[PDB]
Amino acid sequence: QFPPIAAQDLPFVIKAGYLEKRRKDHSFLGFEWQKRWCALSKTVFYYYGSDKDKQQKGEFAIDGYDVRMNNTLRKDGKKDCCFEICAPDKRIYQFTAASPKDAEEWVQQLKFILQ
Repeated sequence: QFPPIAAQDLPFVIKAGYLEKRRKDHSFLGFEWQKRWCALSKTVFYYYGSDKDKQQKGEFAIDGYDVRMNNTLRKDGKKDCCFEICAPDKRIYQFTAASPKDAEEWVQQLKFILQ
């Protein structure tokens, strides 16, 4: 979780790439979907503006969370790229990747670690 680290300074990145991350709530001029540089650092999921920011917009431990494809999070044709990191008591994080294969790789990689 908390200490401000730089994207390029993160330890053991298991996977990283751009994703669109869904906004928390509803009044969002232009967009509910925002391009973020995301990285899995060990068991913490970090997300940034760009792959060279010196500070995360936020982060979260993946402890207790499950992860699945969810093709309801959009109405457009990009729905096939959508996945989420979710749990009954936790903040749900939702994303769209670049292609179904990429969403599946992210989910596959987050899962191989949820073991």
